[PDB]
Amino acid sequence: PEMVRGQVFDVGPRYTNLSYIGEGAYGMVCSAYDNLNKVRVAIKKISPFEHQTYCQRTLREIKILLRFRHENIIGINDIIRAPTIEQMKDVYIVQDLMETDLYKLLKTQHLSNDHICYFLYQILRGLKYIHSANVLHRDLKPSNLLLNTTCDLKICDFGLARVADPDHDHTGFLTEYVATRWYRAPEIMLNSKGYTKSIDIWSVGCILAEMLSNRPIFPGKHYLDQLNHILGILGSPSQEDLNCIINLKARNYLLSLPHKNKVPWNRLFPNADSKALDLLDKMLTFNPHKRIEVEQALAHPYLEQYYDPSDEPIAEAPFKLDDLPKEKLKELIFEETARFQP
Ligand SMILES: N=[N+]=NC[C@H]1O[C@@H](n2c(SCC(=O)NCCS)nc3c(N)ncnc32)[C@H](O)[C@@H]1O
Repeated sequence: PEMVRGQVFDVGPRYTNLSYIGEGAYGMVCSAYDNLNKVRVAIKKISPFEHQTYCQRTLREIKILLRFRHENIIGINDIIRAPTIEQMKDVYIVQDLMETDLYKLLKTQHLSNDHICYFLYQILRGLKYIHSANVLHRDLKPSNLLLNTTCDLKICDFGLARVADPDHDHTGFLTEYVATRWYRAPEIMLNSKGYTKSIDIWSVGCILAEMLSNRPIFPGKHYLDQLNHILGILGSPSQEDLNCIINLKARNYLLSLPHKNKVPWNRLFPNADSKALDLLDKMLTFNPHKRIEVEQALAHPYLEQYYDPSDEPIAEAPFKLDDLPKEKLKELIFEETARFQP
């Protein structure tokens, strides 16, 4: 077995000639030559079995990606692990090798309006399929948008996903922790558990804004700062929008704030396509009930060059873990990965 920076990759003999790509809290990513398909691939080594939460996220990722089949969602080509549960300490997920991701790309590259439009279309096309399966991604951000050398875009990392549950979405003030901070909708801090599809649309709007300027639009410095940045640009919510917040602690917090004017999108983004900014405004709408939904976004004039509902497929059947000990989760991961044995 070849090693990569102290990490053994028991991926042979099919996968050889490894190179380090990235690393995580219990995972490392490498590129490797697939000796069967005669192409280099990406492989992530996961070692989740000592920690229940890691097992949860691993099972979610595997179960969702194995059930989804869509051009704008990363597929799992192969899963490598030991032949028995007793011997299984690591799991290796094999995917198509993607040149970069949108986070890395935006560090150094400005995007043409044509690339912004194409990327946004692909994000929303993939998200339509996700949402049609009654799944919420719940952590959309540039680093979870993979890109290959021809700028095909594929959504990845479903470890934080959930089945939508809008009837149980309401909660109290300053309790919830959904998505990555900069991409987190205002209602997460106010009264939402992040169980409705509108959480993902907000994140896409944040990504669109970031594509327009290469800077995060709402760069909160910590959890409590995030609402400051959102309200600093959107301005004070209307009476109607406040009336939709029945929770008194959340509503009274907003009422306690001084009046703030909206910052016009075209002053923040003076180079941007006006249709892009119209769509941005509809995705970054404060009230989640008024926020545009994924199929409306696909139909927006900004995306008219690409929009084709007959070529924007949905899932064949929707999905319809917190209490399970890590031993049961390991057994489920073993069972879910059996199809690749061997
Ligand atoms: N460490 N870490 N993670 C972040 C780094 O790894 C890169 N990355 C990922 S992360 C999604 C995942 O866990 N996939 C499981 C199979 S690798 N997928 C990639 C892919 N398919 N092709 C090329 N690079 C990929 C990501 O762009 C960053 O460089």
